[PDB]
Amino acid sequence: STSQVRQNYHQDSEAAINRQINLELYASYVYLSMSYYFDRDDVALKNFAKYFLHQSHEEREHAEKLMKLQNQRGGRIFLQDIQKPDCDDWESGLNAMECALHLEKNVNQSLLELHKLATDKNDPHLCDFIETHYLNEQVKAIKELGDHVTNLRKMGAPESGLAEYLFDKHTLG
Amino acid sequence: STSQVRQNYHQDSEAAINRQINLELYASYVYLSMSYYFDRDDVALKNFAKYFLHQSHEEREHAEKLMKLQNQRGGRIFLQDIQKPDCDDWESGLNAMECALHLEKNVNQSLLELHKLATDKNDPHLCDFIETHYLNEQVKAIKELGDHVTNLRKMGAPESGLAEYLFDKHTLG
Amino acid sequence: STSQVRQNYHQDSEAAINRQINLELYASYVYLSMSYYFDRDDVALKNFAKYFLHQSHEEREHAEKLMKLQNQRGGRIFLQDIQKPDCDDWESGLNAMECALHLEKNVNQSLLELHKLATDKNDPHLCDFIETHYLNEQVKAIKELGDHVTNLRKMGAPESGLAEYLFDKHTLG
Amino acid sequence: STSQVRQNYHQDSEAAINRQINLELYASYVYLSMSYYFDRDDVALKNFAKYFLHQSHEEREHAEKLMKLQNQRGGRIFLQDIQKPDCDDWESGLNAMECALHLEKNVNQSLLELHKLATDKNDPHLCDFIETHYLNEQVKAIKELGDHVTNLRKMGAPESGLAEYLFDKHTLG
Amino acid sequence: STSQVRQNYHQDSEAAINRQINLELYASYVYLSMSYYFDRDDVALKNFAKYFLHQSHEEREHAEKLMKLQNQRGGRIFLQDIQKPDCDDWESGLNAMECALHLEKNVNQSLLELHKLATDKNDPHLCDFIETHYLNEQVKAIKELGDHVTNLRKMGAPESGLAEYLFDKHTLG
Amino acid sequence: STSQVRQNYHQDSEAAINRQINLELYASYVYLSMSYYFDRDDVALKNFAKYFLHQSHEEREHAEKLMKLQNQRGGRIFLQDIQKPDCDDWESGLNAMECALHLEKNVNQSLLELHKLATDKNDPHLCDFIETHYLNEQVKAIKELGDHVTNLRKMGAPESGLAEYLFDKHTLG
Ligand SMILES: [Mg+2]
Ligand SMILES: [Mg+2]
Ligand code: NA
Ligand code: NA
Ligand code: NA
Ligand code: NA
Ligand code: NA
Ligand code: NA
Repeated sequence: STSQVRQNYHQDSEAAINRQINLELYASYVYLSMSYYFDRDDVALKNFAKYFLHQSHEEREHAEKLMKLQNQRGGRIFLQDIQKPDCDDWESGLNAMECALHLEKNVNQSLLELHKLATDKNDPHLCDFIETHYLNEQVKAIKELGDHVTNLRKMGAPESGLAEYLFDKHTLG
Repeated sequence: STSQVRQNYHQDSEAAINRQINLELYASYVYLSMSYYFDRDDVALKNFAKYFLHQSHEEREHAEKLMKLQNQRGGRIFLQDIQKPDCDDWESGLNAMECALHLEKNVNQSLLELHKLATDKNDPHLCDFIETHYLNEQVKAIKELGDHVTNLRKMGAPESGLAEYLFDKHTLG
Repeated sequence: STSQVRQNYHQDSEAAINRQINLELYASYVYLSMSYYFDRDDVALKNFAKYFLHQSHEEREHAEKLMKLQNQRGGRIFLQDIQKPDCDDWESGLNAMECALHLEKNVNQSLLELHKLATDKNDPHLCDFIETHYLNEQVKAIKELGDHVTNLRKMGAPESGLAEYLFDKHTLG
Repeated sequence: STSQVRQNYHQDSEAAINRQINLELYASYVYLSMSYYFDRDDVALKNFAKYFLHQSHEEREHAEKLMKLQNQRGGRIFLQDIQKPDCDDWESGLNAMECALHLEKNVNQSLLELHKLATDKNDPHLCDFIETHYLNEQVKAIKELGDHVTNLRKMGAPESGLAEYLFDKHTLG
Repeated sequence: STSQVRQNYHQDSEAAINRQINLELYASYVYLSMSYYFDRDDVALKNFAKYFLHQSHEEREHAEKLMKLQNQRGGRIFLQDIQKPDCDDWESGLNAMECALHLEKNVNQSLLELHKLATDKNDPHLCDFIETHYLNEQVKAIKELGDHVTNLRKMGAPESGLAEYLFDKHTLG
Repeated sequence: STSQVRQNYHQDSEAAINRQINLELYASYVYLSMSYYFDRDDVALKNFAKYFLHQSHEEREHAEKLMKLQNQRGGRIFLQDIQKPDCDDWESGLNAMECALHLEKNVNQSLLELHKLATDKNDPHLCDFIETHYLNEQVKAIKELGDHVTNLRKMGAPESGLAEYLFDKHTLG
């Protein structure tokens, strides 16, 4: 039953990787929803839409890299349903950025727990995989989203549609 | 409540588009599963894996184009859960190709029903959208998959692992 | 007696590095033997030979990088005899690939023990050296060898000399 | 009070980063002093001066990267006075190189303690930041300085002004 | 005791140069603090940050040129502690620009006193050094900062976060 | 049992080739030891290290060419243990060069005996292989090492660390 390549790869780590794959696919779907919200004719913030579509594709890439990891270690991928995002209508550029920040922090928390598990199972390859490919990416993403939220708020979002317009132009464009 | 851009776009068409979006996202996820099945160390068919990953990304592109359509017409996207694929283990190159063929034919059937609905609602824009972007693509995909299945079977798949090996090299590589 | 550069470098880590150097040199020599086995006129698999010669040189590079590490930390290299490989005749492409897989897993196990020792001695530089330069390399090498073994077996190696011939051409060539 | 981006970043780590920033700025200032010592008309070792000025600028870069880290994690930078270096007159090329070696080892010790703290607080992002950007840099710097000191001593520094002259020309030039 | 190169270089001028070196290093450190204030996630004015970092590096260059002068004339550099800046939190883009203006005017006043001293000691080389490299630079810097402050105030800084946002984009970007 | 390609290739020649392969691998390992001796922080002669590493790789190439010969003639390679070098610490640039000279002369003596054996067995292919690829190489290597030893001695090695320093720079650099 054991893969010929498997070495020092605990069942708990394999299961946690499968959960992280699902979470990354979920994040990609959340960002897809946000993108096309901003593509609505009654929202019409093209650069918000582009920003979130880029994030969606990046999240898909993260999921695929985890799947590649799983196969590299000799674990077996078990996919689950990708739940629909919590919202259909993201209300505003600022609200979407705040939800993105919350999402990225949740993903980061899951990654930190994954690292803790790897450490407990003395899986240095897994630990360094997470460190190299995920944790700094997450820190950067959180910092960027926080900067965006700060700017929107200082500009007067979401009540100032001019605020969101100019942010779309000058920051995201 | 009605979008300022909406014109000659029936509620039934909007709902059918939302269903097609979900179906395309589902197909993308199926192909993703197949790709990483072939990436397993105990399967190890790199070009099968590449082929199905390409298909996965293409299906995502199809879904996004439908979302763009929905917004263009002034309908509203409502996302649903993306169900996990029917299999974790796709058994063989031939079996995966046959399942892909079945999937593509199901997608085609859904597209044909969408066209029929558009026609019944006298929505020529929608009809020609489907015709231009989807129906021929589907016909081509089905023909290609049928050709692949035919070749694998004639070569002796799935019992001839040499068969699948050489198909991976010479057709998909 | 203590090197002017030495800092946070335990005697046990220094000794373990010397053992790893010997192991890497041993692996290089094993791969050299395999390469020239496939260079025999009665075996005559040029691409197997090339593959294993490449691996031999890579293993030498790994050993030299460990020697460089040893000097960087202010430890002292102590070389030992390089034992001859366990076989003169590697029997088949498949058998050689399986022995290579076993060898790479043994090297990986030694690296994991080295990492555990470094961690126990709170030597983060050493830990990250191992993580960055060795562990992922090992995981990749094991995955690649497992893929090769899987393909050869599915093709019908080692009884199908046609199998090995075509693998030599299409995978290793 | 808590930054919107802050996650898994302990107050003790934040304080330790602020201390490391100060230490890096101090090291930059030490190297600046050494550089301009060698720029004196009665010392006149241009390549020593260039070497230490380069080191000064590199140390400033290290400090700024730590400040960037601090902001990325949502900690707050608190700057302190930069103490003047211990010497105005560095006596000789050899003496300056030895003091540089001592300084680099002190910086390394502080980094190791920072890593230990990060580990104790289960801050893998911080650990890997230190590992990736600082620890190997330090090991290299210490090895290089030790090599320089060894060469100067073997050449006959500091009594052989010819020794320092030729080292300036051939190693540092 | 007297340097072989020293000619027409009064002890008072040497001491005043040492004081100016310290002041330039202090200004560099002030600008560094301001830069990383604007790098905070809750401030998030990237172009303010870049502007002040550039100023910090320029101030370092000014200090190093004074050190070079000191050695050229045969004076001896005596470094002092670099005091921490007066603020940790610079409150706003406008407030930081006003503090920068005040700082630059203080530096200018010190330079003017240095010139007066040089003149009194009949040190035309020193006078022209100051004139050529420092005084016009200061005048320009003060004029630029005054222009910035004027614009921010007219735009509605610091209460209009939109004001600072657009200034960051259009003037400093 | 006899290889299909074997012609005019005596068992004694085959055995002597296997011994020469081992000797070449041994020489490679000796040079590797010397290289990393000079890489020590307390020796720190980078160009000595580079010179000996180059020699190590060249010796490995010689061994591989002999293995290729063995297979070309239809003999069978039998590898033996590679003994560790006689020294861990090579004491000085001059001492290492003298040991290298002794080693190269021993290798040359073995080659001359190999040629004599080939001649006695009327194996002109083997004789000319040795002549073309090995004997002149050896003569050159011995002459070069003798020149190096002569220069070091005249310069005052090994007591003059300046001597070795300048030789490292000007001859080996
Ligand atoms: Mg074929
Ligand atoms: Mg790491
Ligand atoms: Na992600
Ligand atoms: Na499709
Ligand atoms: Na290795
Ligand atoms: Na540093
Ligand atoms: Na200045
Ligand atoms: Na040789």
